[PDB]
Amino acid sequence: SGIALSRLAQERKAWRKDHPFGFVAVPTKNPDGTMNLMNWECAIPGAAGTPWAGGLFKLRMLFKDDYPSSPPKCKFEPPLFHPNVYPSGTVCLSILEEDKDWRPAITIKQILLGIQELLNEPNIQDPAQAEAYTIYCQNRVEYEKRVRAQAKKFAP
Repeated sequence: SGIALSRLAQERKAWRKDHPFGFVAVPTKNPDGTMNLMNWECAIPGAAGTPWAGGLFKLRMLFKDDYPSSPPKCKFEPPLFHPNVYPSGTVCLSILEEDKDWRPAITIKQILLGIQELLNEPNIQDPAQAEAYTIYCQNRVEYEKRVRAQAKKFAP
């Protein structure tokens, strides 16, 4: 898709020029070694001073041919303990749904910062996994203990 590819080239240029410290967002490669702009390997650092601190959380960003009409699918690899991350790793967030708050102008930087924000502030109305949601509701102290253990596990 020329439209998707043009926008993705724009995103890549902007990202490389200026991006938040500790974040990574890089296109992958096709079997023939050429660049695949439709599938990016990204990483989000845990925010300092939070239970996520010290962790580096890898996630894939997958674009459909009709991007930026549609949002990318964003999927933590491996899946994370968080109330709004499905067991598959897929992130549940309103800016990531075409029929909710996605807007075509939203940038890769804005997506990754939005997901970082989500990490430290779950949305309890729409849980995506039972376990992290249940613990977050029942015992915030235990919830944070689990988050800290996960951040240590994913220290770079």
